[PDB]
Amino acid sequence: HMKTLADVFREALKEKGISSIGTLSKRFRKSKNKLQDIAIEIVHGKGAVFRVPEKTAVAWDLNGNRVDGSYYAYAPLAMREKFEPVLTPEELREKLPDWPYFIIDLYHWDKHTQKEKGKIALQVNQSYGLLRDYFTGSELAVTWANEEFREMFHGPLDRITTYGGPTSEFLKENGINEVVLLDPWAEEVLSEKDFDVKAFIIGGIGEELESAGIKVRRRKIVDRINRILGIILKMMVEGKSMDE
Repeated sequence: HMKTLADVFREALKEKGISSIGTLSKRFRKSKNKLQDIAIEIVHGKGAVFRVPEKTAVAWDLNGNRVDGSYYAYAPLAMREKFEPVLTPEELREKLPDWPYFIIDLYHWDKHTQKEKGKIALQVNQSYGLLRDYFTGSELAVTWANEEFREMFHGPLDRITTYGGPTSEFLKENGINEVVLLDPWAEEVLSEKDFDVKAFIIGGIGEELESAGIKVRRRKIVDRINRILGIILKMMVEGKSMDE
């Protein structure tokens, strides 16, 4: 039921009458979802879709299938002054739906060993990788972000949401008064009825939030932060039951 970035990008292209798109930067070789990867570059301001004077050597239709070349192609903004812009970073941003935040809370960080800190940092990087395959990647939010985590984290800090303060203040800054807290000892299993909530806390407390005025839905999954997230995204986006 929930749209992906590629769905939003496809519908934006279809709305403008564009049936296939090529690329001028060779940075998309070995790509599972071409439209998702193109949309990611655009939504982060790296380039746009342009009309080009000559047909590309190859293109992909709106289903991602390789077709003959197109008169429309992605290019970086470093090649902007030449061609007609057709789908800009600004146009695509305005069509994004209000996707939920996925929060990794880093209070308790200084309580882990150095090996466990490394495992956490890797899992947060893998969680960003998942979210940039479905949404923009900016839905990943790390609260209580410290410099040690930033040194250990090897992903793009400019694309994930990082917050120096507590989870409750991050939520209040963003007008979120109700969250799902992934808890393995919760009595209620996560279900489709929980997918209207605007934030999911997937890593890292519940009492802390509730004393701060946040409604907390304790929900369990039937482990690694990125595994948890991947299960949630398959439920929300692909409509799959938890058995997947």
